[PDB]
Amino acid sequence: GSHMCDAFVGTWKLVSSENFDDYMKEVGVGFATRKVAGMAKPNMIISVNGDVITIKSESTFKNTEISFILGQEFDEVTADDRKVKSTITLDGGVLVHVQKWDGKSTTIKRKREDDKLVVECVMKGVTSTRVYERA
Ligand SMILES: O=C(Nc1ccc(Cl)cc1C(F)(F)F)NC1(C(=O)O)CCCC1
Repeated sequence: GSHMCDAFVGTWKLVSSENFDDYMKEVGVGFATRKVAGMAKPNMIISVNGDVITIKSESTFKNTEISFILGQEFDEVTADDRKVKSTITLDGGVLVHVQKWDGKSTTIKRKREDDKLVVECVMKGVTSTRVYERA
């Protein structure tokens, strides 16, 4: 029957972005990569098979895919090519994704808010909000 992650499953398209350039700066992304990545209107496809959650992010810039089990650390290569150690957990009904590399850490939270899937990206002082709607 039902599971807490059911509300995230689906195909989602980016419909707004706030402070993403400043967040990518903080994470270490170069000028050319930020300008190009900033144009992207990614889709995000979330699916579940048993305990394995798969998230694809796809755009003209790059396609990425992660598959994971809640709470189990995994190796991820991000869109900007950081090789990170990632752990995704559910905090109530919020998917909390922590990426660690070179002694730095960034937290990405995915939540449902009305008909949207809201993505909050935090690195040190720096917060970006990316809003997706069903495709
Ligand atoms: O890969 C993503 N973003 C991104 C894009 C391009 C570059 Cl160069 C760097 C990144 C980041 F820094 F997030 F890895 N995914 C998100 C998005 O909304 O677009 C942001 C976090 C989870 C969804």
